[PDB]
Amino acid sequence: EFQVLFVLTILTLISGTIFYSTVEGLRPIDALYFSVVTLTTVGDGNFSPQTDFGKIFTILYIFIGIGLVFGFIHKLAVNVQLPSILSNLVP
Amino acid sequence: EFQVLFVLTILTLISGTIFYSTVEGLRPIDALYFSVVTLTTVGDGNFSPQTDFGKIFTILYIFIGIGLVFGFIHKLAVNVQLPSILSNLVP
Amino acid sequence: EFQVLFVLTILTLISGTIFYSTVEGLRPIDALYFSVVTLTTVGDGNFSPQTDFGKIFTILYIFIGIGLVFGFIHKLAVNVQLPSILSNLVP
Amino acid sequence: EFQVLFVLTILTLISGTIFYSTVEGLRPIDALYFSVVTLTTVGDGNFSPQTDFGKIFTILYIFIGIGLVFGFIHKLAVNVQLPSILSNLVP
Ligand SMILES: [Cs+]
Ligand code: NA
Ligand code: NA
Repeated sequence: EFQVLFVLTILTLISGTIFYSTVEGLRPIDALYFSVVTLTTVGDGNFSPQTDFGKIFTILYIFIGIGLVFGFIHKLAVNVQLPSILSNLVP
Repeated sequence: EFQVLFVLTILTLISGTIFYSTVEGLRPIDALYFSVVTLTTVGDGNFSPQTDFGKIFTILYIFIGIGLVFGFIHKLAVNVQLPSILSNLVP
Repeated sequence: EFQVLFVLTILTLISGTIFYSTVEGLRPIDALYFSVVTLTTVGDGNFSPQTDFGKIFTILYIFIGIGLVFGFIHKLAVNVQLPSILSNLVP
Repeated sequence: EFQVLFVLTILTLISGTIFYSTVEGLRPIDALYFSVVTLTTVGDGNFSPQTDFGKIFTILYIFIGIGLVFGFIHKLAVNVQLPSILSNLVP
């Protein structure tokens, strides 16, 4: 479950990294950063796609990727960190 | 369900696209982009409504549209992509 | 329920409107706009508090107000718009 | 529960405050502010990490910290403010 969500999240971010570095001309690290803050809804106060292709892709990217990213964040906290933390709580 | 949420989401975005292009003078694609990043809470680091009418509308738009947009994103991931993905998981 | 959440949300936004217009010197409408986009997590790409008092207040404001605002948005969509929409669905 | 989530949230914010003030050179209050708006997804329309180290850390920080911060916000509203409010509702 967590493994699959992990892989799915990685593939989604790779796609965004490739798209923004190609179409919007961002350095790969910047394309990855933008992809991450966009899908987690944090957003960036500096960059917004400048091309119409970038704007359309971003719209579709958000709708398709938000659900996945938060499902992963969910399991990552309830199925990976909760126990690890809740474990020590045990005297 | 997904069909209705889809239509409802589309109508909400059309309303925002018309409003921002008219009152804030944005190009239609930019008005649609702003509407999408606003209702998904991603936000935009470049544009913020410049008119008081735009500010008031945006406030009301957020409160009324956020619930709908995320309900659609929810079903879109749990009722449309989960199975499609979870399907292959089956050897 | 919805009435109480409505009132509670209104009071929270009034407090933010008063604070930002006073300490950060924003026009009341701008203070209200900032309060709304902050608590809904949309954010603003133009304004960020400039004073340390404003930064500290915003931090506390977010933690205390986010829960309330989304609880209201929740009921507003499930207890006020869902039925109104789901009603017509009935032939 | 709320106590543990409180402590965990505090430690996470301390780590972000130390990181951004050191690597990105922000004043401690600004580093804390950025950490808070990033993990709550509000975001900042003015600052974005300028270093690659800052960008990578932020990506990891978001994925690991978002789950915790919202779990705390959740309990803080349902286990700390709901009753306090719901109490008076009682004639
Ligand atoms: Cs945001
Ligand atoms: Na958000
Ligand atoms: Na934002």
